[PDB]
Amino acid sequence: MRDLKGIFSALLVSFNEDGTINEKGLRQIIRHNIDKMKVDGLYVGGSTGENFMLSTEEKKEIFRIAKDEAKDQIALIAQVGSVNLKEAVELGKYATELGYDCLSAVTPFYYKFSFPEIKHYYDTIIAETGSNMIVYSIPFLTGVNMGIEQFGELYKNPKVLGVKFTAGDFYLLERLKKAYPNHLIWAGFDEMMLPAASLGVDGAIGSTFNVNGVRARQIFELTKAGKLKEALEIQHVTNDLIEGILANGLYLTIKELLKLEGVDAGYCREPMTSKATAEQVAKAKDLKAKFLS
Amino acid sequence: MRDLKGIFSALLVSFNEDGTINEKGLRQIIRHNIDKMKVDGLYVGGSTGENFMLSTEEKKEIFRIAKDEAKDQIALIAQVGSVNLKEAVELGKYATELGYDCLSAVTPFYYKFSFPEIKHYYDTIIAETGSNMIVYSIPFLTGVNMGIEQFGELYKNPKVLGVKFTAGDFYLLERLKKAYPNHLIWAGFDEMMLPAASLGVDGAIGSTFNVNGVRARQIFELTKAGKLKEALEIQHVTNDLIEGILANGLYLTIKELLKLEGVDAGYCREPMTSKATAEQVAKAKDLKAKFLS
Amino acid sequence: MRDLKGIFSALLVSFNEDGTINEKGLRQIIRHNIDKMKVDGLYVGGSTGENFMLSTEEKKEIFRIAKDEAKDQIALIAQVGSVNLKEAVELGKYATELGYDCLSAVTPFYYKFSFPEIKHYYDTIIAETGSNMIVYSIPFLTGVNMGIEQFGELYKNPKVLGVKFTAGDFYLLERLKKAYPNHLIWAGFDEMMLPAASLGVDGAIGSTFNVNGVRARQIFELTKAGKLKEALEIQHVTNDLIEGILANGLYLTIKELLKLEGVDAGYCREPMTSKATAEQVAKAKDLKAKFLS
Amino acid sequence: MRDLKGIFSALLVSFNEDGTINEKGLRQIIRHNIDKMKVDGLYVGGSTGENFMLSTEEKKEIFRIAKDEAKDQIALIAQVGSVNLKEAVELGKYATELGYDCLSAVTPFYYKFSFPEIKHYYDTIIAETGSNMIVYSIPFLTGVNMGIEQFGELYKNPKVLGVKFTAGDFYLLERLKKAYPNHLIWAGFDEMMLPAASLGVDGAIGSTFNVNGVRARQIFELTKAGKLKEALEIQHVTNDLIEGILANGLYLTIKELLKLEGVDAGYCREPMTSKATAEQVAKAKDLKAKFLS
Repeated sequence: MRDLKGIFSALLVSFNEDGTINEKGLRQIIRHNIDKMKVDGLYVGGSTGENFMLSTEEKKEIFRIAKDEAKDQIALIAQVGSVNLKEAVELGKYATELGYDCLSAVTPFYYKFSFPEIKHYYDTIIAETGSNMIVYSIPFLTGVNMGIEQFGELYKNPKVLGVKFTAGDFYLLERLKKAYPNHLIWAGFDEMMLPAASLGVDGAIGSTFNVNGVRARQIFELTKAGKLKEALEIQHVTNDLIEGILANGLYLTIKELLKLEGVDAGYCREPMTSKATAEQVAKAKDLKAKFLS
Repeated sequence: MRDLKGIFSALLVSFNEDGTINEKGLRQIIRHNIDKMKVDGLYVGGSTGENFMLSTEEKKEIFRIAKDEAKDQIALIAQVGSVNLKEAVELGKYATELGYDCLSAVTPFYYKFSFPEIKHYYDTIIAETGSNMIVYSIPFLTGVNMGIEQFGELYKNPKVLGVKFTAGDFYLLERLKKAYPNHLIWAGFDEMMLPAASLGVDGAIGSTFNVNGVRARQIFELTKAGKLKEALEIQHVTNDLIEGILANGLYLTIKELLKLEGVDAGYCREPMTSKATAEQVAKAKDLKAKFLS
Repeated sequence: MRDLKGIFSALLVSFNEDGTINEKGLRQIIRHNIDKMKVDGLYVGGSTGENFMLSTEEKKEIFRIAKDEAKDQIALIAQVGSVNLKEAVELGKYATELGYDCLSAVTPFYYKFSFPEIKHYYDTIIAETGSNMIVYSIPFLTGVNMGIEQFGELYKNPKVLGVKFTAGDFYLLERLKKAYPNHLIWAGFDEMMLPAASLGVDGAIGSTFNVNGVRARQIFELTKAGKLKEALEIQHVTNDLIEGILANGLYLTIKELLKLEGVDAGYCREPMTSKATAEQVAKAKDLKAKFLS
Repeated sequence: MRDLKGIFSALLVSFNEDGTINEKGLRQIIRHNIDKMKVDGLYVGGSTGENFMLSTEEKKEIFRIAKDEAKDQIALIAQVGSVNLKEAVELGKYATELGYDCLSAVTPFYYKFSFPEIKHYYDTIIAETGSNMIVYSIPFLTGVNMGIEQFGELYKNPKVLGVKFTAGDFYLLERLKKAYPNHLIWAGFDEMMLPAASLGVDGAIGSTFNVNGVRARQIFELTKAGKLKEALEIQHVTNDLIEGILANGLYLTIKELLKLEGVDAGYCREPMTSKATAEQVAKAKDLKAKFLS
């Protein structure tokens, strides 16, 4: 089976000014991740891809383009979670039919679902698609917080391979590895890669890897090698780029940085501000010149 | 044009065991609201409706069935908000074409949208539909808390009539009324109806009105006439049933209570637990005898 | 036991520039509350008195001075709560010896105490002093939320008379009046008096009553009589005043307003900013011109 | 001026049944830390010492006792923070008069103090004593969170040496080390020692070091040498011990663990539960058997 460890970019999507997918531009983002960032894989349809603002047909279109463009050069994970469990099932089947290596699904949100509800939801996607699953935690956006016992119950399904941990609880992180050493863990906070890698994470799924893949791989590998002083430096420079990107607007700044690489990363999708201001464009141009040139 | 003040039930939906809509059962729920609960109107497609777990096609069907069953008997408000602004526009246009009296929209959620992205979302839905808009505030599910200055900005659009205040900040409630005396406020917490009415709210949109509609109108109408003592006792009795409903599980219990009336309110839609256990059914029946017989 | 229902000012204390107690100014604040604000009682040693920034001796001094000036002209409640239980027993005993009518105590804070620890704390102050107790709930400062079952445990001690409800949950508020109809509730949020009174609170303990006691009384009295329109208008003006007080600096503005009545309300105690800026003093004078002249 | 890097046990205090200090047992906790735990220092008067439950004189006695027992064998840091700045200055001078190597002070709590108020409070303690200061950050108890720009203001006083980072934000800890590379950082969460040491903290101040000081030093030193796999193994076993401790009652379990080494660690001080139950006593025994034998 395909190896899911390593560096995964959470794929960003190029949109036209009217909010439609810019396929050509999406293809240039995938090619940049594979050829330049040298990621081990892509995590498609996640929050970074502006996924929760799209229709079911557009999600399928994004899955088709990413698999068509990446082919078998890298690993591919498909994020198909939704508040609509039938939608999640139908997406999961589609990505399974396309050949994605594994599914992933955000905790169902909005409503306050009980834990048994959350487990039934994972079990149903798995059962209905026949594919392996990566639980996707992102407490800051869903408000859902899972504890060690709850990961154990999800892990009773043997097709659940592990978790995309976009959480800053390093105590929980450590406990997960202690209690389920065979389950994988992908760090989801790019600004906390080093500390996460010192606790044995198996890889990382990140939005800033779209532009900072080289450094990200460097932190990861240097940490895994015990080369902590060197890793910290690169995390320091990374975190200065990250800090500028968060202050200037995450999605637009990563898109403007890609444009400066000649990738037609296009606009954001509304209700997110679709166009950068002059100030955002000048600031990206300064981030490029300081950290990515 | 039609008056939107008064008592609106937040319409629950009947589902079949496989998740599909039970059109006959749904029709019965509407008929129960109109004929026995004597609501002034229905609020269709809100959270109570299990709306964010469905496809756009299923939300359109629910809107077609309510309009066709209720006719012009009562006021109809169509909640069409979503993380997908294109979907909000499409639903918005469909509800406007169906003849609903007004639209409503939840603040866009999941992503941390800025205020102006939120305002631009409301202005876009109005601009594509030409209908009046009710801002739907539900901080406990969204994580979005707007303040007086933000409500004023939203209220620059004249199509914005007011807000479904599903919040318990009674200082803010008072300030909205003092600041925008001509804008409407619907109370959203059924168990807090009297305190909200004492500050001048113009009506209430609630899920417990599907079964406790006679009592809700009395708290409201007695509070408005200053008969606070009588009002409080009815709110006392009402809160006993609400505490019962909440402890037994809100969606299923209101549906089971609907069944006890002769209404095929059905199952809940998955990822919510679709079937009531035997304990849940028994408790529904005790709530029936005690409070609604 | 003297009647404790009605309007109570949470007493502010006057401090000299060096942080010591200005006895003379303290007497003038007390005289202003009894004579001009026409309060039913004083709640001495609370949050508003700047109590938690003071030594055990200074707390005793304030209880001496308040009892000497008020004598038996009004009811006196003594807030003796602390993270230190020996200190709360010591203060409770001194205030009981001076003749305070009732004791009050904030839930022990800082550390996360269990509910049995909180209950043992109240029972210990009561058993050591022999006085009646008002449970002082203030979630915004303490982080402690208690429910109906816990209040019932607290109410197994018959010397606990009820709760200073400084919290915004109007559902919990209703439930408490319903479950424990003979226990008293004093509202703690001045800007939500009206809705609290509609739920049958028995009185109110508030910091703004040191300057706005005339209106405070009217809202409570008009609300309990069913004269809601009059009440609501007086709540609307009170809330304009309170919004300006809150925006200008709660503690300093009230003392600045007191000084415009000829009361030497003095400075705030450090770590709190001790002197009003020229802008704060100017805003106080505007508030006084518009709402208190 | 003496070196403050390294492993610091947040000293636990031995109380008698009646809550008074048991000086003999306090001396044995000190000799165990210095002689068997091999710490570099003690952090006296922190939360772990049950400090905010005591009187000023009792705070002074513990300062007197620990200095007198430790002498100049190890570094000593005196936590003197309080909501009473006057007390904080008085304890600060006393600790300075006894020869403590540095002071430390929790951000004033309970009231919602402003940043400039927080800064003025540390600058006053520094000015009145002439001692250096370690800013004590514990957001989960105080609710005070401070950012990069706030540390920068605090760091404008040269006598501020750094921070007792009792927080889980690893992005903020990376940014702190990047922005103020010469200011010290001590990790406050024992169970997150390793990831904290991977980001370059200069030492750790911890309550579990009273009994697990040998492993705590190994994790630190191993991580600083980039021996991540051994570090992790030892963090894992440490975290099973801490998990059991947290689950049984942190305060009573460390004392019971102490008593199983023949240290008379005594009772907790009330309002905390003073006596361990038979179940808490049997589980400490199991914890000693599995991890400290």
